[PDB]
Amino acid sequence: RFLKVKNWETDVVLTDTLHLKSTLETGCTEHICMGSIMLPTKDQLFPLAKEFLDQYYSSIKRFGSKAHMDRLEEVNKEIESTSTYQLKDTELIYGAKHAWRNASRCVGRIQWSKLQVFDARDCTTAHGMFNYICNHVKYATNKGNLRSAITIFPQRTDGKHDFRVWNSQLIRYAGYKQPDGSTLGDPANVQFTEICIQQGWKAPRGRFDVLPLLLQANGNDPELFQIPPELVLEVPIRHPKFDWFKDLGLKWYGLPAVSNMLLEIGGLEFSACPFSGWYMGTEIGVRDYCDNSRYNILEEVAKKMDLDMRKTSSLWKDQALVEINIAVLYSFQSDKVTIVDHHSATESFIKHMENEYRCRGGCPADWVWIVPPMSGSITPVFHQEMLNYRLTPSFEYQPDPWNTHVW
Amino acid sequence: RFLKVKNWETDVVLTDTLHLKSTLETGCTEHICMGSIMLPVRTKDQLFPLAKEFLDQYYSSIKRFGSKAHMDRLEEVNKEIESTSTYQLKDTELIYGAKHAWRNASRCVGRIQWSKLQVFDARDCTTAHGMFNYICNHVKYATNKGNLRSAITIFPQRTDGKHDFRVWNSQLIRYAGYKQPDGSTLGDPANVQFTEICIQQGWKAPRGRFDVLPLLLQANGNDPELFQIPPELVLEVPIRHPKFDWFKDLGLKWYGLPAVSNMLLEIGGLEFSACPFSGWYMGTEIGVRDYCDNSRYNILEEVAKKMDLDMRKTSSLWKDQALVEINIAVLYSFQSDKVTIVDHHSATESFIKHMENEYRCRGGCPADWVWIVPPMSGSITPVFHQEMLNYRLTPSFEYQPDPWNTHVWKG
Ligand code: HEM
Ligand code: HEM
Ligand SMILES: Clc1cccc(CCCNCCc2ccnc(-n3ccnc3)n2)c1
Ligand SMILES: Clc1cccc(CCCNCCc2ccnc(-n3ccnc3)n2)c1
Ligand SMILES: C[C@H](O)[C@H](O)[C@H]1CNc2nc(N)[nH]c(=O)c2N1
Ligand SMILES: C[C@H](O)[C@H](O)[C@H]1CNc2nc(N)[nH]c(=O)c2N1
Ligand SMILES: [Zn+2]
Repeated sequence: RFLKVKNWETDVVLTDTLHLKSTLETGCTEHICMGSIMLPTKDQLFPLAKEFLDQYYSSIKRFGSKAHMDRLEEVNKEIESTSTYQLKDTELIYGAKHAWRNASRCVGRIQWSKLQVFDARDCTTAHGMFNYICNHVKYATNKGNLRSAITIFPQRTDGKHDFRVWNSQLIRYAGYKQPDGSTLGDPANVQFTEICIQQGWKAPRGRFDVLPLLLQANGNDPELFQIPPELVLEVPIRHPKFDWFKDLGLKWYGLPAVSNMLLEIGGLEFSACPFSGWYMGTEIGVRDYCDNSRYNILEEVAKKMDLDMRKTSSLWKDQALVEINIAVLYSFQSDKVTIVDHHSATESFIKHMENEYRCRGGCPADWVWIVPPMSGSITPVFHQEMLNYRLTPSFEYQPDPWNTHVW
Repeated sequence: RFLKVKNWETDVVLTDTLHLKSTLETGCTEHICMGSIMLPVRTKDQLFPLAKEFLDQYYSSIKRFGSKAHMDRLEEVNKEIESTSTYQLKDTELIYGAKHAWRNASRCVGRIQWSKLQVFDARDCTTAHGMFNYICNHVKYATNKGNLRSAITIFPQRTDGKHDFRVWNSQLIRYAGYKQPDGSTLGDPANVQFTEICIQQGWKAPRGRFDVLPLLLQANGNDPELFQIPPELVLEVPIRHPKFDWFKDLGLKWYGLPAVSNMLLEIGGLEFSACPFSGWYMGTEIGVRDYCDNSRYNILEEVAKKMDLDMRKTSSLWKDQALVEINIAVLYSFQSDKVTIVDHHSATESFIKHMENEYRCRGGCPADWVWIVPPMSGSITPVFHQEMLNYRLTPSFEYQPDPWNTHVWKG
């Protein structure tokens, strides 16, 4: 019940007590582990609020104080009256920072307390949502010197008036299925690229077409909006060794911004809460570029490197993979856009783990996601045992809006 | 209940029913997942149900469930248990048992091969010298001049736990490790403690970088004894790189036979604490873990130096770059010398097919994603994209404490 996690490269043992505050369920049982599975009322509300406010007030060293008790009563009064309640700006910022802190799949959490929270709860329309998003995009990009940020639209009321950003990321490339049977652009977005067109988008059918924003306010039908190109910073991908690499016509966007997730704070649900940080190199080079169901460019690059692709045992796929990722990091660094390599990031995460064990008694972490999709065992986190569990406040997944939207 | 796993690269969805037959525990709960934790004497009371459950499986597999042969055997085992407090497995049951424990090894990527396992019955063994003889025959059969064959040798089961057979080596063939006075390590750092024991037990160490450890064998609860595996039985491969001619000059070699000797085989409640088994290597075992782990030979630096890599910033990915070449050299060398080896693409791809087959014919395939995914180039192998369920079936291979911590020394 007081658990220990061992790093097998350094012999460091940390003790975990934080897990004994976990409330939500993992998907696992004593008989079966689901660690690699991607997704395993008024009375409901107040204990949730209470748990949150207790944490908040303990974090500011006024646990059980006047203000604490006062606030507890105040919220309690509001819930009974209004069937919900509103967070104070202080609570909102704290909630959001702690949702990031608790996100067991994010490797970048050492930065957690340096989050810029944009309070967009006064927003009422999609145009409004568009304005708030552009401001977020411009602020976070910061001419290439990325700053972490989140923008928080109004909380769910009766699930009929939900704010949603339909895009999965604020900035993604389009996906077109060809008569050819092949697929142009990003295949992860083929369906989303479709719905953009069904609602009205004038697709230019290219390889790297920046998708439009598709914003839903107050439960209404969603609306399309083109992000000003001058706000979308992009990096052309070249290789500091292969002059031919540029001829591949590869580029990527600099701002990684998750927009499809649900932020839960003290029982309240924020269904539109786009957040952004900066890329770990492998996210683009390994996953976006090399996944079979994505841009899948390994064959092209290997062909261009003139490798023996006759045999898996030549490790040509591995060879190309490295070069590509060298290029990605190179291109971002040369255009002065923030990016972190998988070595630096994981190293920082181990440090963050030590801090969290020390100042908080633990750090929930999902090894399957923290370990980079290349060179796993030459990063420190490979040899680091982790305990995975769900704390609140949290970022949760939520259904794609098209499957739910009452048109 | 039915459970679904999804491959996100192919959208193939599989349904697991097999997990219902799982009794042992995972270490996880509804509130915590211990999926990355490496490591989260038995009365007649608990033994016969275990025996029944095993024999029931056995008889089902041979399509004789409920037969007279089946019922008579259950009867025989029950009577033998209460009379003698234990029981003996038939040769057929032992073979079936050993294969199925490999089959259920959720951390093993090579299980497509599970049904082709040479089982050597060493239950008539009584002494360490007898253990050495058996182990030699294993090494020679499995090696087969480089055309490797999977094999397991099974020494007598545990009785009261005071008479255990144990192989003290973690692997039948491994290299010595020596801590120097200056704090550096010569040879394999993972074998420092074990090398020290051997030296203490009387081993005369050449003190080199690749000294094949002697065998330290414990029979019937007695103190362990040292034996040197005949060198001519130890197949080794010099590591060279197909383009880099300076690579040979690193002075690297490895052995061809990968053989786990410190695990415990459970079959029908019986405990076989000495059960060394061998397969063949997936390249990354040597190339990535053996050579490049910081706590192992750790050759990434010297290799990268000689590659003239920009080692000044980690964002040059010099480490990743060296890692690949080293793994290229390992596979190259083994194939050149015609010793069996498999690359991680080939091996993971076969495992996906094996897994799909197991769901269709068996209703499941327990699998530990944290272990199954190779330690380099994870997402360009198909297992990375494969959802897996992990649970514990018997028969099984289990960890057991190192015998130097538990042994009661005679003297
Ligand atoms: C600032 C530098 C950051 C870095 C280097 C970073 C890194 C990562 C990486 C590599 C992933 C894996 C994504 C994938 O493979 O799909 C991830 C996921 C995640 N990150 Fe971050 N992140 C950063 C900032 C943030 C911020 C600002 C937030 C929220 C405030 C956040 C919350 C999350 C969450 C909730 C996930 C899980 C996403 C999912 O489950 O699909 N991260 N992060
Ligand atoms: C024939 C080719 C085989 C291949 C390519 C293979 C592959 C692997 C690999 C890569 C591992 C991970 C080892 C590590 O990273 O520490 C492993 C683990 C394991 N294998 Fe195999 N294996 C083979 C044969 C066998 C055989 C014959 C058996 C048993 C009869 C077996 C049983 C196991 C077990 C029990 C583990 C877990 C080891 C542990 O937890 O330390 N494998 N296998
Ligand atoms: Cl459950 C499940 C099943 C299929 C696909 C999936 C997508 C996971 C994508 N995760 C978001 C990736 C992403 C993209 C841009 N930026 C970030 N990002 C930014 C800061 N932190 C993370 N993260 C989930
Ligand atoms: Cl639980 C835990 C914690 C720290 C170290 C540890 C040792 C893992 C060793 N795994 C076996 C490695 C190995 C070596 C040679 N051969 C094989 N092998 C042969 C057939 N299948 C696997 N496997 C366990
Ligand atoms: C099946 C498996 O759970 C799936 O492929 C996971 C593996 N680990 C991951 N890790 C990260 N960081 N991102 C991912 O999308 C995934 N996908
Ligand atoms: C802490 C972590 O679980 C540990 O380092 C695991 C990770 N995955 C592994 N996978 C394999 N094949 N072998 C290992 O030793 C490990 N080590
Ligand atoms: Zn689990």
